Amino acid sequence: SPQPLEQIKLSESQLSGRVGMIEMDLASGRTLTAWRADERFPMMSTFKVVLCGAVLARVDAGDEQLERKIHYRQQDLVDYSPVSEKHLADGMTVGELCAAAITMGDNSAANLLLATVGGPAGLTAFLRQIGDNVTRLDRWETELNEALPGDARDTTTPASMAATLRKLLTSQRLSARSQRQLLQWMVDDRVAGPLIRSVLPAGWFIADKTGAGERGARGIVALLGPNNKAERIVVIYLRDTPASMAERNQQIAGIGAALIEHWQR
Ligand SMILES: OC[C@H]1O[C@H](O[C@H]2[C@H](O)[C@@H](O)[C@H](OCCCCCCC3CCCCC3)O[C@@H]2CO)[C@H](O)[C@@H](O)[C@@H]1O
Ligand SMILES: *C(=O)/C=C\N[C@@H](C(=O)O)[C@](C)(Cn1ccnn1)[SH](=O)=O
Repeated sequence: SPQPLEQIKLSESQLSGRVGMIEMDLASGRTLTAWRADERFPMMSTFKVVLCGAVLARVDAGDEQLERKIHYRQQDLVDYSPVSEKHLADGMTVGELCAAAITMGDNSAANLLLATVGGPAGLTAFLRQIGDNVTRLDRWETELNEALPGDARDTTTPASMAATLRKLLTSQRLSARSQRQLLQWMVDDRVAGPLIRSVLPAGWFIADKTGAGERGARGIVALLGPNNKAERIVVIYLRDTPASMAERNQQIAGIGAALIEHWQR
């Protein structure tokens, strides 16, 4: 494979869409690769990691418990709720909801959690409170995945998202236990995690949260690194491409391949 930046470019050429990407050292925040890092991209499902970071902040403050069981109704369900639809009789704990939202892509679980943090406005306020002055959530699932051209709603920038994820996972804004919990949820992704490992060379660590939207919107926020260590944060977003899901998946994987083949930078 070619150099990371050259592959990113090749991907835009092949997809006819915009690619946004940041490769950052998790421990220090050193930015290695940055492409359209300050441009807006729909967060799609990747917003759920930030969402649960806000939930954990409430837990740390004593205003929430991961054990707290929430009982909801069928009318509360939205499109795609593989886990939540199975618990209309017994409910789900806040912690279970975060696991379902992040590891299983459960949309209703996400909306329930979003309500606990003050909705889209509440999560955005949380982002502002941790120093992210760019990322914004405006809608709920599943409308937040609309990805209309030129629409600033429900967007982030590669640079903002990488910085925010790093803050949540390592800046000690969240308690030690909470940082560990957020990390384990990403490690436990059941949607793309297993597939990625199946194609990663031996020795490479992966933790992630992926997302998809309309007009070819696609994205992934991940932790990657050799020697089984979460060495770097890698954020990749795609938008405005008419390509098949398969090809969009292939292009993102291709960027990953370039990073893997040219890691020491
Ligand atoms: O010399 C480097 C490596 O080259 C290949 O590894 C290939 C692998 O066979 C392929 O499956 C993967 O595609 C990428 C697989 C992962 C896709 C998702 C990666 C994510 C990570 C998080 C951010 C977005 C990308 O590329 C690598 C690098 O060429 C060899 O098979 C392996 O023996 C060797 O160690
Ligand atoms: C967030 O994850 C956005 C989309 N996820 C879908 C996808 O990746 O294509 C899923 C198939 C879940 N979804 C309507 C989302 N109808 N199913 S999954 O792979 O997360």
